Amino acid sequence: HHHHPLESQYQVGPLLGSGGFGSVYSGIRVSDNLPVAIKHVEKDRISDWGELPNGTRVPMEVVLLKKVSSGFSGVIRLLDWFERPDSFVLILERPEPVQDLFDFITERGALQEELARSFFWQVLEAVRHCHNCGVLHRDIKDENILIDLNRGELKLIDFGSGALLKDTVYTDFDGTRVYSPPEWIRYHRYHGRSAAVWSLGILLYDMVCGDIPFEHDEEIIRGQVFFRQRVSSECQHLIRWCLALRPSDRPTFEEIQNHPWMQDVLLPQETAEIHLH
Ligand SMILES: CC(=O)Nc1cccc(Oc2cc([C@@H]3CCCNC3)nc(-c3ccncc3)n2)c1
Repeated sequence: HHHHPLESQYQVGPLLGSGGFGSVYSGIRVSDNLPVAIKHVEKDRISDWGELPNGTRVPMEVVLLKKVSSGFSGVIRLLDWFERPDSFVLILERPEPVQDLFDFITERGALQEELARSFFWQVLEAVRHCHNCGVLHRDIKDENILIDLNRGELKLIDFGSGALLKDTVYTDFDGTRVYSPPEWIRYHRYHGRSAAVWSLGILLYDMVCGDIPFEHDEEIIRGQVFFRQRVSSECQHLIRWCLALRPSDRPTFEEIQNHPWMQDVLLPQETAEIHLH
């Protein structure tokens, strides 16, 4: 299982990590001690720009976060942003305590199906929210999911590879290759929802098997799934449906949520009491 006036209103804490997303720090909003994450993105590493209603030039990541950050959801909310000479600074919600799903799987190995069902359900609700707001994440994977360990609530992070949702073909991609569908590998072409569903099949396999099913382009294109762990027939059926080679053979979000494997989900709080506390 491998990886693939600002200084006034916030007290900066430790660096949490850095990589293609930039540098993320632990912070606290001085006005009310709200835990926050403070994300720095270098201007010359932004390939994707957009504009807000009022029409200032910002990272697409900021456009997409604002579109999804209205109301409650399983998406980490953008509280504020700042422009500096050579960077943007994003202020994000930070649950406490928290663990990314990749780290959680490193520690626990393959998840019990009840727990994978609860997590997968919450991810589907979060992704529906994004699509309903006109946003395609395009990098759904365990590294981009945070677990609120007290509340059993999952949160989607890192909209740095995302785009506005459209009904026409995408011919650009900068998300994670091993979660990218066969139509991307073979043709550099995909549609948003069906590519999202493929990534969800990779994620669900990852949860119940403790690693992703495919490492190489050849395995993605062949689309034969081998189960390395004991997984129920119903769970294998859903995974193999999400991982249909032809995009139009993949389930819709409604078909995933109506699948027999997805019935009788735990509530997040019961999830945390049984599995996390
Ligand atoms: C990219 C983005 O938007 N990040 C984000 C957004 C909001 C909150 C956030 O808070 C985090 C993130 C992580 C890492 C950060 C790097 C990616 N992987 C998860 N770890 C912990 C943590 C703190 C203290 N103890 C354990 C764990 N908190 C990170």
